[PDB]
Amino acid sequence: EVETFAFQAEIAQLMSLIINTFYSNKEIFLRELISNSSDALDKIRYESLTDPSKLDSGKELHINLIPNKQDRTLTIVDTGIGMTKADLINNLGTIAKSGTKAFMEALQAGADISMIGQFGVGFYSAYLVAEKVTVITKHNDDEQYAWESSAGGSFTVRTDTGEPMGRGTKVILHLKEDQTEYLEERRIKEIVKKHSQFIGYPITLFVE
Amino acid sequence: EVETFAFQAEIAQLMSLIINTFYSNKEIFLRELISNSSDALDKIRYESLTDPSKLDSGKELHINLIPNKQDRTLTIVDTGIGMTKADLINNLGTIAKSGTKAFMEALQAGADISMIGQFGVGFYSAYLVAEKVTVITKHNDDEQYAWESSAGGSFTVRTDTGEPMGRGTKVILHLKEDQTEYLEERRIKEIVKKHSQFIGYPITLFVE
Ligand SMILES: Cc1ccccc1-n1c(-c2cc(C(=O)N(C)Cc3cccs3)c(O)cc2O)n[nH]c1=O
Ligand SMILES: Cc1ccccc1-n1c(-c2cc(C(=O)N(C)Cc3cccs3)c(O)cc2O)n[nH]c1=O
Repeated sequence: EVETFAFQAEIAQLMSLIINTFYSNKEIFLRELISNSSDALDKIRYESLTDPSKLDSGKELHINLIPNKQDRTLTIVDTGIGMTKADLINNLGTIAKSGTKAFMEALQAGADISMIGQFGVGFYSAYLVAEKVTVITKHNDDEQYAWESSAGGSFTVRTDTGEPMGRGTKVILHLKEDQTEYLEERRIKEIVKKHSQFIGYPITLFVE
Repeated sequence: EVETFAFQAEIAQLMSLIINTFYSNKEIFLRELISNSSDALDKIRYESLTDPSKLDSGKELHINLIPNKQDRTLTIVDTGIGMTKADLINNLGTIAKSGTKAFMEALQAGADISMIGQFGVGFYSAYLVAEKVTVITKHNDDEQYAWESSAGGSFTVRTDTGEPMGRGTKVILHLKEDQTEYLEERRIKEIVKKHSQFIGYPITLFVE
């Protein structure tokens, strides 16, 4: 059923830093998620060159941004390579530890939170706007998994008995009460135009 | 022996654009090569988590910058994942085609050559400073290969009968006559400090 894991100490520390530090420029989270989606789309596109059977789970390579004012969620959907259970746990992860240490060191040296992506830990910027993050993922070599964290030093991983998604990753941002601007059409459009204008995949902003 | 290949039409076009366009800010090439080295180092570091036998070919994860005023070359050495023969040909490549089209489209829309890396074709910025590029590569699943191009619409690939390198990629920039500043200690140091200050691997600048 539901497995509960402790984040590595440095990741828990980074997450607390992101939740507690005063930082108004919260919009940067979106560029980080779109960039990770783009990297996962590049990964499946690269593997499909030698083995074309990897596109059987889905041909379309895109990113959908889905605001839901009722549920107070902003969903980032991609049809990238997706993640295995091993990737959900082992990845972010030991690889994150190095980047986390270097980013926190840089912050003491006068650096800004907007430079988080340069340390491979850009995803954690989601906690600038979200009280909880749910990640639904599907990789060709594994089943559909659900990862979840409200930070607090832990995360959960469970098999997803929900609706199948073929292949890719869905990031569901359960927004904080005072961060509902990231559900507005004009606001999302402005951020995408400013930070994600040169992404090599269609980005569709859904409307309600 | 030596196999000669034609670049895809769009890549040949991009390379001619890089060689012929007037653009003074040529130093950007170094950030692009260091960034690709860093990505290949991340790749071997990630694969070594599940399979630790991948580090048998080399434990140290670093980048060396080697200027040679006699040969008029600047060498960028990394101990990253390296490339197979298939990667040297098939990669840069079909994946490059999309990024090339998007980058040339962006340039017409008022964009700058410094944004090349955002389209996954950053390596081609080497031709801002180099008349010829030699690439020596070693991946765990293949033999040692040598890739070479003076642009002009073609490249060569041959098995490398030279000195083995264990694992990684070596980029040898045969600099243009008027681009010898990229061999100076103070100049390389300045560029590394300005553009590559937050790379998560040691960068060693060799001296002569
Ligand atoms: C692993 C990764 C790192 C860097 C770029 C891409 C990937 N990546 C992804 C992917 C990851 C993230 C991401 O960072 N999430 C969800 C945070 C996580 C929580 C728990 C585990 S990871 C994302 O926002 C969208 C994505 O498409 N799919 N496949 C793949 O390789
Ligand atoms: C393929 C790639 C793309 C993006 C980042 C890393 C890689 N990469 C590399 C690698 C590539 C380049 C590079 O771009 N070169 C040499 C141009 C080329 C000419 C002919 C073929 S590629 C480099 O400067 C250093 C590197 O360590 N090794 N392993 C791996 O995956």
